[PDB]
Amino acid sequence: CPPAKVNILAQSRPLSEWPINLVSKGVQEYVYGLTAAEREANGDFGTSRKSLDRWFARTGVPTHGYTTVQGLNLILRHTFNRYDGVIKKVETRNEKRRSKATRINVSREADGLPPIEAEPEETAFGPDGKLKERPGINPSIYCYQQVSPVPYNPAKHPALPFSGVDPGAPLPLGTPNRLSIPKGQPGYVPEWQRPHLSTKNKRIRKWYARANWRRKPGRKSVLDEAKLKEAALKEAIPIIVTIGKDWIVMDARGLLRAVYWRGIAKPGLSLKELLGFFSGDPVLDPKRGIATFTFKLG
DNA sequence: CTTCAGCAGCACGTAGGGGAGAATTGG
RNA sequence: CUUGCUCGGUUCGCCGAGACUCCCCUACGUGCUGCUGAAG
DNA sequence: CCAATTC
Repeated sequence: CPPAKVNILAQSRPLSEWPINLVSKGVQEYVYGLTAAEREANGDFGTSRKSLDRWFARTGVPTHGYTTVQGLNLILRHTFNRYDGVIKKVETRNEKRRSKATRINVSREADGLPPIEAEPEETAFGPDGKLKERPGINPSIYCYQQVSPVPYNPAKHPALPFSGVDPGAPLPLGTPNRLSIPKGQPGYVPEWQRPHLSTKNKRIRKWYARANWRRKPGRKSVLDEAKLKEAALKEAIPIIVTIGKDWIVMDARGLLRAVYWRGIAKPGLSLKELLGFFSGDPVLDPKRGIATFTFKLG
C-alpha cells in the first residue's frame, strides 16, 4: 500500500480553525494528561451517538461543533492507543529485563548460587501520578467515508477561479508530439537540441515546471514564480474534500503521476477511475500544506 | 591550559509508541 | 507519464539523469557551543 | 440522501 502525495490549491480558511482539528487537539490534550486510574475511569469512550455524546460531558472536553461519529471515532481511538502505547513502550523493555533476570537466576540455581537481585521496573509515572513521557499532539487530519475526495464539479461546489472536468471523459494527455510547436511558444525545442533527445519512455515534464525555472550555477534564465504558478493551475485536475463549510480543493496530478509509474494505468482513464485507485480516507497536513493518499489493496 | 563532568541541542542519525476504511444500514 | 522533489548539460527557448513507505511524537549518542569544578 | 453501525 504505497502512498501518493497531492498539493493544495485553495481552502476556505487555514486548516487550524476547523472543528475537526480543534476537537482532536482538545481531546488529545485532555487524554495525554491522565492518571493511570483516570485512564480506566474515562476509557469507556463509546462508538455511538449517545455514548460519544455523554463522554464529552463526563470528561468535559470542549466541543467546537464537531459531532460526526465517524469523524469523532478516528480521533479517540488514536489518542487512547497512543496513551496506552507509551506505557507499552516503557513496559516493553521490562519484558526482556525480566526474561534475562529469570535466565540468570536459573543459571545460578543450576550452579547452586542463590538468585541475584534485579531492578523491579522502570514505570512511566512520577510523583504527581501523571505519566512521565507525555506524548505530543498529532496535527494530522484523518478523513473518513462521509468526507471523501470527489471530482470538483462546480454544480454545487463553490465558485473558484478554476477550471472544470468531466468525471467520465478520459484524462488529458501531456502535449503529445513534443517536436511540433511554433517558435516563440512555450515548450519549443530549438533545432540544435532536437538531435540527442531522449527516445526512451520517461516522465514528460511540463513547460512551467519548477525544475526548469530555478536557481542553478549555469542557468541564466530568470525565475518568475508568480507567472510560473499562475499559469500552472490551468491544466490542473481538481479533487475536493468537504467536512462542513470547509472545501479543501487539491491537485490530482500527483495521483495521476502515481498511477503511471507502478504499472497501473495508462492515458485512457477518466477522473472517477483515477481516485478509484485510492482509499477514500486521505491524511491532511495543516502546516506543510499537503494531502497524502493511499492505494487500495489491489 | 591542559585534561573532565552533567545538561542543552541550529544537524545527522537511531530506537520505539502511534497512524494512514468501507459496506450495510436508518431518519 | 501535466503538478511536487533530487542531481546535472544550456545559445536560457527547456534538455537530460533520478528517488518515490510516508507522517507524527517522546527519548537518546555525536562532534559544535555554553555552564562549573580538579590539574604544574 | 446522508449521518450512524458494525466489521
